[PDB]
Amino acid sequence: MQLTPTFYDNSCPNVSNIVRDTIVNELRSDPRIAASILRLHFHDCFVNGCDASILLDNTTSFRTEKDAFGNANSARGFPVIDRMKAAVESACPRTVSCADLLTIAAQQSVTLAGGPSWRVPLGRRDSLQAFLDLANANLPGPFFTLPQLKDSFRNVGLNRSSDLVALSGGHTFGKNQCRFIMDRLYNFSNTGLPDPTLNTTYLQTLRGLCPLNGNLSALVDFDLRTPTIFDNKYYVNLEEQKGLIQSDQELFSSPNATDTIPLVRSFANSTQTFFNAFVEAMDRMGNITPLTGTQGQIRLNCRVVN
Ligand code: HEM
Ligand SMILES: [Ca+2]
Ligand SMILES: [Ca+2]
Ligand code: NA
Repeated sequence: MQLTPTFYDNSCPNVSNIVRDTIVNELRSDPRIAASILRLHFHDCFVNGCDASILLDNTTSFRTEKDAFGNANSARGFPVIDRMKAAVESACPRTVSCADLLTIAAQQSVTLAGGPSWRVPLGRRDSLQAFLDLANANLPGPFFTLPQLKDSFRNVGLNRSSDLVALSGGHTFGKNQCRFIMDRLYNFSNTGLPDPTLNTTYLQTLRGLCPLNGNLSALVDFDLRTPTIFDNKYYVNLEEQKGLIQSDQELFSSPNATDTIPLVRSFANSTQTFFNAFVEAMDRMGNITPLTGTQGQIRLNCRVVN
């Protein structure tokens, strides 16, 4: 069954409004939540598709994806998704899947942070199991080279360099732990030197935030220009060698970036160009192997199978 933006227009017409209200409320006390929620949807979609598999907690028969290398001590916002799910369940019982709830939450998060506004396709259903090993295999790492990032996106069904460059724009907001940039700052690829693709002035700033032998869990902003605003500044940073993690800077600096460089420039040059590409890529990501029709179920509690 094809996903459609009007899937809940009769069964739960105010689902998007309930989701939005939940996020607006949470943002007051946790300014990072819109970033966190967008990342949860990306981590959902990259592992068996956008089927809310990531929201499932551990069971004696399958491990939770929350213990994946890319999720443990990193992924967050789970209780906020529970809160919006409970509110939607109250408004429209057994109607909205957690997979769709999370997709709407990610879009509303992006809009609330100043990004584009659009209606996501809906009709996804919820998985009957979680996929820890697949999450370890499929979530890309910040130390990935550009060919590895491309392989990771293609592996899940996003073949286009625009998919990779536009979705990496999620790093226009949110936080990253020092842990993931220590090599870049002090010993990159066993070279014993910082990553030469990191702007030297920014290198100093980052070394001050993440000293050697310092708190690896300290958080740094992905976007030094507008840390919490969803905008195209992320690409302007890359052009100046100011991408935070290796995978960010690789889009502009890798020897394999002949195809991504023009996209980075185009998105730095025009907010509209970036926003259009982001919506298009988000919807392609949101279309990865959904369960639809009668497949899977509308989960009542996102943490457990019905
Ligand atoms: C291209 C490959 C990508 C890699 C290697 C990557 C890597 C990471 C890493 C290392 C973190 C920091 C985790 C932490 O410190 O706990 C992070 C955070 C984040 N990622 Fe990415 N990411 C990628 C793609 C994406 C995509 C496709 C999106 C969404 C469209 C996304 C959205 C975010 C956001 C918004 C955050 C901040 C989350 C928060 O502050 O809670 N990332 N990512
Ligand atoms: Ca999933
Ligand atoms: Ca920004
Ligand atoms: Na597709």
